[PDB]
Amino acid sequence: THWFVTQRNFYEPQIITTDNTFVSGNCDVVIGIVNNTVYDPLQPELDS
Amino acid sequence: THWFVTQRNFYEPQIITTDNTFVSGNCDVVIGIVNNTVYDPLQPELDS
Ligand SMILES: *[C@@H]1O[C@H](CO)[C@@H](O[C@@H]2O[C@H](CO)[C@@H](O)[C@H](O)[C@H]2NC(C)=O)[C@H](O)[C@H]1NC(C)=O
Ligand SMILES: *[C@@H]1O[C@H](CO)[C@@H](O)[C@H](O)[C@H]1NC(C)=O
Repeated sequence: THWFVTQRNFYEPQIITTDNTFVSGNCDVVIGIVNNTVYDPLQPELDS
Repeated sequence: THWFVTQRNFYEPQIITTDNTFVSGNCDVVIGIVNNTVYDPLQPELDS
């Protein structure tokens, strides 16, 4: 029901964030890519 | 003409940032160092 990121060797999920991820290129390149709402921890801290 | 940071074993350049570089000391102690702009993502993000 919800996507997470975990270390490969012991199941301990976390929210998918721009601190837990990095970017290259665009979605039409990766074969088997998926849609997901990636948290940017700066946006609440700019708005509030 | 421009300076990039890239992974050692496959050329894939990135504009040099505070997310890709760490800091120590000052520019006098290093040998063969050069001047270039470091992109700080936070200045556009605060000013937006
Ligand atoms: C991820 O979401 C995007 C939209 O944000 C999907 O893009 C659609 O792709 C279909 C097939 O070509 C088009 O008919 C739609 O018009 C597109 N939507 C928009 C808003 O442009 C994309 O297909 C989704 N990918 C996955 C794997 O779910
Ligand atoms: C590299 O070697 C040249 C001599 O060929 C010297 O002039 C230059 O200052 C050296 N640069 C660094 C970073 O060591």
